[PDB]
Amino acid sequence: MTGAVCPGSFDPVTLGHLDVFERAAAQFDEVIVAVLINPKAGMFTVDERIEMIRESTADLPNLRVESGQGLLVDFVRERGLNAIVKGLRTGTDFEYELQMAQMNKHIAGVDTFFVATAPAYSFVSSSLAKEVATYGGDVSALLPASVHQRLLGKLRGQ
Amino acid sequence: MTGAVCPGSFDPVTLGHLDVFERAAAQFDEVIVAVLINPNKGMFTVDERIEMIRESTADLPNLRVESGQGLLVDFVRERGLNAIVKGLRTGTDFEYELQMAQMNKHIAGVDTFFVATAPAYSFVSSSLAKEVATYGGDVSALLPASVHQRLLGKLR
Amino acid sequence: MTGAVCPGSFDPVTLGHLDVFERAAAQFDEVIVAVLINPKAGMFTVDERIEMIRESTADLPNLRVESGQGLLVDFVRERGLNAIVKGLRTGTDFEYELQMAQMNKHIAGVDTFFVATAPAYSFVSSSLAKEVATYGGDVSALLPASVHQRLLGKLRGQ
Amino acid sequence: MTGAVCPGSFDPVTLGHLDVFERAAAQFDEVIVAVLINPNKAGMFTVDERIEMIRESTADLPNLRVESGQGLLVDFVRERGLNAIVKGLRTGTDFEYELQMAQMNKHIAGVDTFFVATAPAYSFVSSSLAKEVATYGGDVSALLPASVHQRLLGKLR
Amino acid sequence: MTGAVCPGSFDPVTLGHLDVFERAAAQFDEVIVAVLINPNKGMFTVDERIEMIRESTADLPNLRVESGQGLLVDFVRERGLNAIVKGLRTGTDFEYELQMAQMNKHIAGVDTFFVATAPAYSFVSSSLAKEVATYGGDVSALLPASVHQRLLGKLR
Amino acid sequence: MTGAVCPGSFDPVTLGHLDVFERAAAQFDEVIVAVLINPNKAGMFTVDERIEMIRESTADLPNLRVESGQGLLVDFVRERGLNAIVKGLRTGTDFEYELQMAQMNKHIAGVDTFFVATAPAYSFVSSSLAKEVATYGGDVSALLPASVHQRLLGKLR
Ligand SMILES: Cc1ccc2oc(=O)cc(O)c2c1
Ligand SMILES: Cc1ccc2oc(=O)cc(O)c2c1
Ligand SMILES: Cc1ccc2oc(=O)cc(O)c2c1
Ligand SMILES: Cc1ccc2oc(=O)cc(O)c2c1
Repeated sequence: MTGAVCPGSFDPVTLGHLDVFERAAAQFDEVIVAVLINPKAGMFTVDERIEMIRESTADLPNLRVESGQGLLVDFVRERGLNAIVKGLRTGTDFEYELQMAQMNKHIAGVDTFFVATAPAYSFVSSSLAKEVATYGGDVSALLPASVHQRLLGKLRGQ
Repeated sequence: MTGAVCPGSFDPVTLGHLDVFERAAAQFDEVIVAVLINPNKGMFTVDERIEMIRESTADLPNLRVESGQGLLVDFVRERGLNAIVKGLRTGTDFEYELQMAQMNKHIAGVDTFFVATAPAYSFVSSSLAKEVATYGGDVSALLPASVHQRLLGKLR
Repeated sequence: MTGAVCPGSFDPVTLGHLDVFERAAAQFDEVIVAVLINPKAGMFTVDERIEMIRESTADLPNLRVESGQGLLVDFVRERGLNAIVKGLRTGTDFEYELQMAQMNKHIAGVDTFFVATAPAYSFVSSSLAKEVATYGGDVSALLPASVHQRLLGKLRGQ
Repeated sequence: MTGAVCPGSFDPVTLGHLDVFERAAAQFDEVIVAVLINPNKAGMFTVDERIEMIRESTADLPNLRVESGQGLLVDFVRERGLNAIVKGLRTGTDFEYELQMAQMNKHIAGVDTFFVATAPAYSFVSSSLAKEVATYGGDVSALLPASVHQRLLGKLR
Repeated sequence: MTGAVCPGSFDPVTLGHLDVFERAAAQFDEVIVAVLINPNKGMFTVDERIEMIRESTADLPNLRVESGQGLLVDFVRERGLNAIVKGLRTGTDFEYELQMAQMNKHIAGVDTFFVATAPAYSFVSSSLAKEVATYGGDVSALLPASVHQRLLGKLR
Repeated sequence: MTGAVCPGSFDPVTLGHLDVFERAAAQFDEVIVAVLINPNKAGMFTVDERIEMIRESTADLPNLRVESGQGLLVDFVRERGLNAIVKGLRTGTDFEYELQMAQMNKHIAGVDTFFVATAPAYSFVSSSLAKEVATYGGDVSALLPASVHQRLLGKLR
């Protein structure tokens, strides 16, 4: 009965995120992707972000996607789990991630496992992908095909 | 007669800060905790922050608490000192602290000494403590008792 | 059927290592502690290192201890697994750990999950503990009680 | 026909930036300083002021020119027939963010990024920290070119 | 006429090194790869290392390969240049590279430009490649073809 | 009666070390430079040579003295009735290892460690890199005190 939670805002989900989802799903019996509700409203609504993740994780039967707000550790514990799996990329503020991990262990006994994303997906972030795409750069190799079309949709209607 | 200034916003003071204050007070004849007034906007007023620090440092007779505005090195030099003691924790932007230390030495001849807080208090920050408490997380092991009491009152 | 391998030389095992073992054992169905055979001979023989780990992990029923040499990924794969759990402490060469993790994923498809050890055990390493103990410093709070007595035994016979 | 672009907001240019400009000009046939403007956020100096301050402090570098732009840096670079960026490193540089941007810029446009550490003397100055210190009266005159220092004090007063 | 030196032991040259050589050769009129002779002890001789690099850089007409001993900045200045191009990868000790760059500028006026290797080649190093291959791991995607062939021969 | 210990192997002392000594002496009533010796590995200079080179370059600091030792630094500190260490930071410092040692030293002996960044001008010198550069003829004379430079060249020849 093992399980982990993969948290983020995923605005939008990238192949970097998907890589981490896949590895978590391969090593734990159950995975929950936790989508942050946090009113800065990004580019996509929470429902849009959930849909894009669900579309991209259809081949992962033991993964589900749910939104949450408030403490991540509450999200995790209320589902009977006590592990978080967090991806590392180029540009990750790792010191802040370590601070949060130690706090989350202290207040709720939740462990955090870090995994580095694949080199190919190591320089994409949701923010940098949006920025580049806004100015006409090609990020199609860095996002799930579906996500990519939706992004083009939000820009070419702004 | 030696001396150092321990600067910060302390909104609120944490056990991480207190550990650093204690070590400064043990190693310098005089310590001044400098509480930043930033009119560009916290949870506690400057007077409340000063009072919380005084409560937590009651056993440190050579330490005093004062508010300050503007350039830290002016605050330091105006009190006849030229040393700053700054704590390090998990999540400290140390490269930025180093930049500021080298700047502060250049513009005023003020030295900065860094000390790592104890491992037990190394992941608390004023910001993260407030964030956790807001959502009902228990940070009472990470703050002085009087601070935790006031924090609950501000949220309730 | 989940599982992970916790690698190291463990010369000797510390409470930092034990903390990581406990977390791995709490989140995976099966854990193997892999003790490196690598002729620099340390302070303890491989058998001594294994014994000290077994003594300290008696309350972890799903953990076992085995020695290995050669590629870690071969050790992992030959046991039907493809995950490593590695602890982080103060003084960990994380950049080198990241390099090895990406190489190990490339050559064998093995994932590496990193977890930070508890703040209390974050400044102990096998090397620093031996060094301090050699010169008469008290490291009793940083090592399993058994390990501590064995260490005193190897120094007070040198 | 070698060449590189040295990008930044230069609000204002510092001696740390000039050090990097000088090194780039010594090592590439032509250097273009790219003054990158966010049309949605004003800084302290206007684009013409920024360019004037850079020109005045680079008059001894005959193979360097200064131009403004916005949008993608790699478009600015490729439109001038170049494909190299030279970026300085200082104390407080977010190097991981720079690396992320360098890898992204290579991926989307094939443009290379070369990093060079600025001289130790100029390694703790940044435009933002210089402005902050000067705002409260601190002496930053040794860290900025003459073309900048009193213009800065003028803005603040 | 611009130019730079790309230094290393290259024991053996990797695709990480080659990526950096290619970028240097694209941006400078002349590039010299400087192969370190260290009489304090590798797997390949200097002649073998030079030959492996030449095979891998056959398409780069403005790049040449030479061995060198002693101070890198002397090697650079003796060839009428004053720039070094050094690659960064995962596991690079960048603080030490920065120290050496500042030293090299101080003692000889030589600039050092750093470039990150491509993500695909970012975790290979000569040392880790040899270590993995010794135990039968497949690093053929990380080395030039001719290099991988020789490596197998040295181990067998 | 404040005081601190400044530890190192000082083989040889550099201007980066002297900068730190000077700052410690300006901020503590007494400073002891601790020349820590490994009885199992000789360096370039003998302990008496190391101490002589430090004394000659610190003659203007009346509240500083120099002593050698071995074993645990915290024992050296506590035997002099002190409980503070002042350690310099430079480019290339393994800061994580220093932090590990500082936390261990607090744990086992209650001794505090204060870190200070050395001046930018002296931030890239280390004893080992100075020796390596000088070995192959590079000019390190601006990075070492006069008490050191020609003694170093003497050892190498
Ligand atoms: C409840 C919840 C869900 C997702 C989250 O994702 C994050 O990246 C950070 C959070 O604090 C978080 C919290
Ligand atoms: C005048 C004053 C007082 C306290 C401070 O505290 C800080 O953390 C940063 C400052 O610049 C500062 C300045
Ligand atoms: C086969 C084996 C076992 C344990 C190990 O432990 C390590 O820390 C590093 C290794 O490469 C390793 C390899
Ligand atoms: C003369 C020479 C040639 C190649 C080198 O390569 C290096 O990686 C470091 C050196 O100091 C060096 C020196």
